[PDB]
Amino acid sequence: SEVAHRFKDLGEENFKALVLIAFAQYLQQCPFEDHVKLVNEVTEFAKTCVADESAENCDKSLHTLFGDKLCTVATLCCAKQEPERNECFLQHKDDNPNLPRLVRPEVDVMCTAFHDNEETFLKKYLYEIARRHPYFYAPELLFFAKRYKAAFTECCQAADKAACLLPKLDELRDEGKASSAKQRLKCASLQKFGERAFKAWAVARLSQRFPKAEFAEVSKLVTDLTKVHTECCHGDLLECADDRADLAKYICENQDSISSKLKECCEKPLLEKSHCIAEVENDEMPADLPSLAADFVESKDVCKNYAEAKDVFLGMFLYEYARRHPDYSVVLLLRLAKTYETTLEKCCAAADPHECYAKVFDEFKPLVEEPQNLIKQNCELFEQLGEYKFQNALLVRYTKKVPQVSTPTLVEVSRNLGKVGSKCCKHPEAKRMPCAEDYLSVVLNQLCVLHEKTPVSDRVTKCCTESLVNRRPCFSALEVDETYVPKEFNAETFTFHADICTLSEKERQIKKQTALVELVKHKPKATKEQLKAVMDDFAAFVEKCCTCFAEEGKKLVAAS
Ligand SMILES: CN(C)c1cccc2c(S(=O)(=O)N[C@@H](CC(N)=O)C(=O)O)cccc12
Ligand SMILES: CN(C)c1cccc2c(S(=O)(=O)N[C@@H](CC(N)=O)C(=O)O)cccc12
Repeated sequence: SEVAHRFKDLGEENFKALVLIAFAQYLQQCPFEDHVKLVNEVTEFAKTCVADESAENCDKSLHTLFGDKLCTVATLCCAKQEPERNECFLQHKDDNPNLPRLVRPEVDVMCTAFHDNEETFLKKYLYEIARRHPYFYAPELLFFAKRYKAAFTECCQAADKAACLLPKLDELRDEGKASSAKQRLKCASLQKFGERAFKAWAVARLSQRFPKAEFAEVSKLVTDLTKVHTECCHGDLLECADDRADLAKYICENQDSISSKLKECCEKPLLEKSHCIAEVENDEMPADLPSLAADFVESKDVCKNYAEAKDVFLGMFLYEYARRHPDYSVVLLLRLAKTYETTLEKCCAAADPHECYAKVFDEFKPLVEEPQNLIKQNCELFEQLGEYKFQNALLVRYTKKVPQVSTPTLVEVSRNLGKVGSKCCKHPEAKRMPCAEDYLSVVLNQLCVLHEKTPVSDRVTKCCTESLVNRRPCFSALEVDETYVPKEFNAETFTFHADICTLSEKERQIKKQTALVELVKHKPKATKEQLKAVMDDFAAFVEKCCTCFAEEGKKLVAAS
């Protein structure tokens, strides 16, 4: 009995939480009550299987049981069976659920509702998040919940609760988005490009993290990490949590053979331990490391070793180059790896292989400099413009690259792209590239998945599917869509006045930024000067007006 199996391993508290998340991720539009009803009904069944491990259906698989339970309400896929039935659900998860934005009541209410029923208060939290982030790494969602519970347990019992709660809540809201985004990239990678692509990502990443680890150790880590993520992303949340639990147990036992930063991590509670390992900083780089050119360029057995086991061999190259380059982004390491593999592939067939692949590190020169130069440039501009203006610049730049993309998606992505400047430009040259390049992959993957829903730009499709590690370069190369035909003006498409006033400060920029997009979709060929000009005026119509809706706005459309 697979269910009984897992119920024991995870206990009841987690089992309940994990199944609530799975449901809230498969049927994101269903009310809280229904999921609650199904979790309990499901939980009871689990309890009876613990006893008689042969009580009617305790033999069935998790999918079967979860499927049948959801179909008792999903009729608000179910026509299919076991394999097809599950895949169906997976293809219908929605990255952009049009749910009502969540609004936070007065601190007073939250505290009362928390104190009264704590288990309910926390379940609805997990519920709200899971439905909005159908791919959130389940195991980490429990860490946020515990961290969420601590916020209230401490603040609701203090002088100025609000001053205590709000900040801590903000911090969580953000980090949750970051976490959700990182996770979305791992799943996309697994689902769209295959496990080979995720493994490569892992080797490079863990190699940078655990420089001291021997190649076969990392490989061991990579293989399990892959299973964990493969399972969470496919919805096998219980087995994900389990395997994720083992992996942490393992990593802590074998500490010394891995990294010397895993100390602080391995002496705390499961959840906290897991989160700690996953985010552990890189380990100090080994003292005496032979130059790479030794076994990978100069040696004359390259093609032989490549022929025998291209996988392991290339795998080794990645590990070696990565372990000593924590100043490189994972994506740059995968590009280099791809360039090396391509070189051997051709060189090895040639007459004198050695002569052909002897200058491979000169092929790397351009690949390493491109990111550095791009980053150096963009942080300069950033420091000169500030976050807001910098976001505006990217808004214009991106709308010109892919005009078809919907305004809400352009606004969301450009704003996130701007945040990369705030998060990374502060770090020193040394840590900029991992920060920047890896962050840009997460944000451009957001654009790619939101776009995969309703595709309107072949230039976006091509950059998103041609290659995973080259997405950023593909997008950066785009300039302005020359075949794009401008759009006509639509009165209501630039609509507002006073209702925008009650709106927060940020809610206002997101209003001027939305207009800016619309404007460029109208005047593609316009210039940085013009827009920057017509922009200022936009503020005016906000202060003046704040019926001027129609009046002050008429003097706006005219001048526009
Ligand atoms: C604790 N065990 C089980 C782990 C779980 C999830 C990710 C882990 C990672 S990781 O490198 O994938 N860490 C991820 C973050 C994450 N939460 O997945 C990253 O830096 O992109 C390394 C080592 C252990 C991990
Ligand atoms: C760290 N920060 C400042 C950035 C460095 C390099 C590229 C960045 C990009 S990007 O990948 O879109 N790169 C830009 C390059 C340019 N401005 O000419 C683009 O394609 O429009 C977006 C946001 C921040 C970036």
